[PDB]
Amino acid sequence: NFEELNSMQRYSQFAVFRAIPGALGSDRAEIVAQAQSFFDGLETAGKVEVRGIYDLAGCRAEADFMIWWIAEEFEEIQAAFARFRRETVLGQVSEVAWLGNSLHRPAEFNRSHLPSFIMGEIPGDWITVYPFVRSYDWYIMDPQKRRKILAEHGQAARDFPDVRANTVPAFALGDYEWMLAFEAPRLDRIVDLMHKMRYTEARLHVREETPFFTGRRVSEVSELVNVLPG
Amino acid sequence: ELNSMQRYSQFAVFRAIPGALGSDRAEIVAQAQSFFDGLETAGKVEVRGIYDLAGCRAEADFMIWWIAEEFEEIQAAFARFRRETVLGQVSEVAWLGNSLHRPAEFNRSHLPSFIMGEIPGDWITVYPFVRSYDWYIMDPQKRRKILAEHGQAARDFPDVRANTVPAFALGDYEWMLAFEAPRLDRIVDLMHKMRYTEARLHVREETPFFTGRRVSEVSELVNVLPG
Amino acid sequence: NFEELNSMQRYSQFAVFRAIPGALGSDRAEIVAQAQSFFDGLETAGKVEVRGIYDLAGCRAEADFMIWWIAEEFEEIQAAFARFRRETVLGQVSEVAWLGNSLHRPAEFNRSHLPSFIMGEIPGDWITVYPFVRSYDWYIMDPQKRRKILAEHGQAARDFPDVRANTVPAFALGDYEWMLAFEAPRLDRIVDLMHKMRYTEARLHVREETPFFTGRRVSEVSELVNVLPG
Amino acid sequence: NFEELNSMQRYSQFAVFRAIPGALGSDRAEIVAQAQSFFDGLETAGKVEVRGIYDLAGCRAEADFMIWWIAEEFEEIQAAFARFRRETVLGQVSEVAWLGNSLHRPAEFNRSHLPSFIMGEIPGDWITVYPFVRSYDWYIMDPQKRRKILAEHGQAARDFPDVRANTVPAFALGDYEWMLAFEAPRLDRIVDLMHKMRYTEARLHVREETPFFTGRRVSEVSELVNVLPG
Amino acid sequence: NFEELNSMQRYSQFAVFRAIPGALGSDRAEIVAQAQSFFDGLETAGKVEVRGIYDLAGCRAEADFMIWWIAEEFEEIQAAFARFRRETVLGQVSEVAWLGNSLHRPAEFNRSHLPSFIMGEIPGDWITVYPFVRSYDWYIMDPQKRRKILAEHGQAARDFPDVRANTVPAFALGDYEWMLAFEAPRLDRIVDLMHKMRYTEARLHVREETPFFTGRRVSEVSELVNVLPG
Ligand code: FEC
Ligand code: FEC
Ligand code: FEC
Ligand code: FEC
Ligand code: FEC
Repeated sequence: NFEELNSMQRYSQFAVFRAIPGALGSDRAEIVAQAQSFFDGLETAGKVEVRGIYDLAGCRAEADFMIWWIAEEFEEIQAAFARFRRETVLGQVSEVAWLGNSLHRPAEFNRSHLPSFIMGEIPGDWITVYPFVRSYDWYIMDPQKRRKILAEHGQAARDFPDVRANTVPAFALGDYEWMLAFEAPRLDRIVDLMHKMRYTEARLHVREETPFFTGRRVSEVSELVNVLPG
Repeated sequence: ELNSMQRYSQFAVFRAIPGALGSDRAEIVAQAQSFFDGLETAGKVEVRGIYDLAGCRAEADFMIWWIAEEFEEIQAAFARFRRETVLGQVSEVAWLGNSLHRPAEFNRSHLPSFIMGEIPGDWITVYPFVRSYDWYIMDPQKRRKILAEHGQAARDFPDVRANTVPAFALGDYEWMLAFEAPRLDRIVDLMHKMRYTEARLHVREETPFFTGRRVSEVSELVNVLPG
Repeated sequence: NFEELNSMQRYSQFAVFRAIPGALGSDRAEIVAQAQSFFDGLETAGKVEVRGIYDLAGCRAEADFMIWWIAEEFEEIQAAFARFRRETVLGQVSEVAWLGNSLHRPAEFNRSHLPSFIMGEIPGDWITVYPFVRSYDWYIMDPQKRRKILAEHGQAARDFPDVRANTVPAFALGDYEWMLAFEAPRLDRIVDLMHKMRYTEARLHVREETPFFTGRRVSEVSELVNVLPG
Repeated sequence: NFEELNSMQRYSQFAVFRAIPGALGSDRAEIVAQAQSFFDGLETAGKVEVRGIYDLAGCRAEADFMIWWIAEEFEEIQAAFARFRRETVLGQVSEVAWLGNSLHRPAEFNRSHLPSFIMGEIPGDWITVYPFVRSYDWYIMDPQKRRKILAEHGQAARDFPDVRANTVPAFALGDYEWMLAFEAPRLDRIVDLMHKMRYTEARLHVREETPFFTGRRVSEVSELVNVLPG
Repeated sequence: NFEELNSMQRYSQFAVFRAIPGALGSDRAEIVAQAQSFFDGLETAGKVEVRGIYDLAGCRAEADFMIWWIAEEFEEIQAAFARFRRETVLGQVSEVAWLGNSLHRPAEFNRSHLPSFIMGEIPGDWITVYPFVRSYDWYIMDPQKRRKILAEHGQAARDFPDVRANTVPAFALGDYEWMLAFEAPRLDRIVDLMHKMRYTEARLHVREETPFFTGRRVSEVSELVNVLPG
């Protein structure tokens, strides 16, 4: 129920990796098998929830893929992250490019606004993830003005019920105030959402929102491993 | 009327690794041409040009502009270029400029030169764009008037073809721009003249720029490189 | 005791390191032995006090661990820092990511505001460290007004007495004005403090506050070295 | 009026290079000879004119030397630049640090303002080169107001007839709007000119003007190559 | 007023280097003797005056030591800087991190304000060096208002006569407008001067003032060399 989801403690991490040319090679059948064994086991221990593994090929220089994983305790993401890097070839041959950490919290004025992953909704086939930093004046602004700006913001999104939002505090978990993730069945709906949301007063209260990471949720880690540069 | 076309457009900018190509490039070239010839036959990814960027900027050397109906088709081609060709193996990705063609806000005959199927220019400049935060909540007929005046400022440059394409959430930018022309100086002069527009008061970012010359085949580009 | 505490000379440095991929390897026993013998040697010399060694796993690309050490004279930190880099393999196989240097001073208006490390408090199990730079107008502002803004800033932290603050001048010891460290028993307390502190007039007088370094205090250097990426 | 000189087509490129420590060694006589041959070859083909080679030792980190060369067609500079890198050991043992490209055009108002290199003046013994970006409002501003401002700007340079300006459009040849190069017999004259030009209304209409490259024109390649780190 | 010291021509460079890990090793006595011979050779040549060599250990990532040297002609510094890098093993195993160049000039209003090094003062045991860039409106402000702001700025330092100032033009000698160095018997007085100088109206007319380089003047090259990482 809706207090329970608001009260829930869940850290969420987007871990973006870059491939190291030369490191992976071209014989990957066992690398694939080992990495799926690693995640299947994660799934079985029941502490870290891998919401998706995303192929970011062609999104940006210096990034190749992303793991989205979630846990009640940050220490459990730290452990999974450390093990991935140490106990799988995939993690050994990849560089950490960027880490987006966040912690679920009740929204300020609308307690029915909850991240897709907290709602337990099926993850979308396509995602864009990016951090966010608000104006300096945003939180100390008169609350009723912020409230109406956020209301208008939400109404501007109503044309996109198929795009699921995740707006999550990120204070002191890195350099940002929020971790944003939008999930959708087609990437053009994510592009068009971002374009439409420019038409809102809330854009007057924005300081940072890059880097973006956009890509395709793989059905299984084979699809990712097999595309990476060797 | 309504040109249907959904198209994604990517500018993939690569940096040559000094000392990686060396002097025996003929197998590298032949392998690279076979990759590109193979893309043409599959018929999903159209390569509008390969560009020599030599001398434009440090840390960039060449650029691939290819276009497809689904972004996953460009991901596969881009991944395949880097994975299965030595040319892709001995280069570094410097920058990726991604976009998705959409209709213009006000004037529905404003269409990118590649969507129109027009001949690619001998010379190209490519760069990203981010408007000021106040731009899209501006009164709509004001923004319409500004964009129309901005368009008029280019009438002396019919030989420069424009490509202004949404890039929201495909990277760090809002628009992907490419101007194609038969001579580089027409591009320099167009950008200079377009500064004399009210639209310039509503800009936040427009770098990095990539400017260079369209080559006829891979051989022409690869023989230029420092390797 | 507040006058002696306010008049004391103490430099504080946060030395943030990253591990060089491929440098540590599997045989790490001499490295740990040599490492703790370095830190034991520091404690017996009695000059440089290690408040904590912290594992920053999961926090950000390009940083893996942090040392927090304190000394009456900066040249003693210089000597300890250089010795770590020069005479330990752990320091030899690590890259310096960032240094946050500071010198304790009395606060401007409230002289009972003192860093936890100066108060001799037990360090917290979790930490976040970040530099701070005020707006150009902050110091030349009317003192009554800056004083009232700072008192409201302090009151906004009223529900986080378990989060211990260290706000320490950093002028001319790097690119910053202040070095901040917040110490707590659980990470979520740190995140929520930062979130609530956004609702303050002080936020209209801020220029820079990144990068952030967040992680967990380890009980000894053994626990750190065996967690690091290989 | 200067109608022919205003109408000529000339691209101008500043190619800045960084020496790779350890790459040259100390047996440089043949590296020099090969480099001299390459510049000999460019004179002979008559398409690319080298106005100067500059020793930038001590100006800034990560640059060591610069070539200023000029051609009617950009592709002639492209070919010669690429050939320097690909077909001489000096270019092979150097990294490109930064490129500043430009294309001469008539001035907006004072058509007697023409680059030193376009006028055919002897190149100065000392040079400073930097790119330039005007404020967003500069070109859409009322022409009468921009004309007044540029008139005051030219007048502020009245005491420096010995410092020769090259103010050359750079739109779409890079990240900048103008390429600036100031040539003089003495470096102090350039420092003093730059200082004096801060006293102009035009400074209220500036957005970017770094990096700077300042250095000493050499007589021949041997003078530069013998300076470089081995 | 101080006409001859105000009239004289001196270029001043701060040359900051970072050690290259792995390069120096543990065999250093002959590296030191050679470097001392190179510095002896400079003093006997009588053109380049080394005011100090500074241990920067622990100040910031990617910097380790600094040379401060001074000469009537900038090509003399260029030659010494290049000879250091090319012909001493210490120069060869070091990377240039940052260069801060400047040219002495008379102050705008107070001709009794002169750099410590121009006045022939013994160098301080501790230094902080940093570049500076004023606001775009600073130089075109009414001169009587800028004069008053600078006089109040000077008065704010009245309590720190022990911290000696060098405020030197840097236009066209890099990316900045001024090169600042503050030298003192004690580091803590430098920190406190910087803090106190925030309480000035001049602070409303600042654009840039980083990177900072802070450290201790060594008596002998051996003192520096023996602390660097191997
Ligand atoms: C996209 C996008 C961005 C980033 C780009 C931009 O700046 O526009 C974006 C930015 C943010 C940011 C920060 C916050 C954090 C709160 C703050 O104080 O900023 C943030 C927070 C909220 N958003 Fe937001 N958003 N957002 C959607 C998409 C985007 N949103 C869609 C879609 C919906 C609608 C679907 C849903 O509610 O789940 C939606 C609604 C809300 C609500 C609920 C509003 C209401 O009361 O109606 C809250 C709270
Ligand atoms: C160059 C250049 C830039 C970037 C530099 C600058 O800011 O000046 C530049 C920037 C943009 C940007 C963003 C947009 C996207 C819409 C927005 O809301 O920004 C953007 C959009 C439009 N542009 Fe634009 N431009 N632009 C041309 C060149 C440049 N344009 C030339 C040439 C023509 C002439 C027509 C053609 O040949 O296609 C032209 C016309 C249009 C029209 C059609 C307007 C009309 O006539 O009603 C639309 C829509
Ligand atoms: C968190 C955080 C930041 C950075 C983020 C932000 O800007 O909100 C933050 C920023 C700063 C900065 C700079 C300064 C330095 C003085 C200045 O002129 O900025 C700075 C200085 C002070 N803080 Fe501060 N803080 N701060 C706390 C947490 C944060 N603080 C908590 C908790 C408490 C309460 C507990 C305690 O005093 O120990 C607290 C109180 C004070 C007091 C005492 C106030 C009083 O008289 O009531 C002074 C002085
Ligand atoms: C130095 C310096 C800078 C960069 C730093 C700053 O912004 O102060 C500097 C910046 C620029 C820039 C961009 C432009 C390009 C036009 C624009 O629209 O900005 C630019 C353009 C002009 N400048 Fe300029 N300058 N500048 C000189 C030095 C500097 N100038 C000296 C010397 C002379 C005088 C000698 C000569 O005519 O050749 C001089 C004169 C002119 C004239 C002719 C004006 C006149 O005399 O009526 C034009 C046009
Ligand atoms: C520290 C510090 C900074 C940088 C931080 C800040 O912005 O406060 C700092 C910044 C600058 C900068 C640029 C300039 C260059 C001129 C300009 O137009 O900015 C610059 C120039 C001057 N400073 Fe300055 N300073 N400064 C001192 C310390 C600092 N100063 C101390 C100490 C004294 C006093 C001792 C002395 O005269 O040498 C002192 C005084 C002067 C005078 C003499 C003023 C007078 O009484 O008429 C001039 C001229």
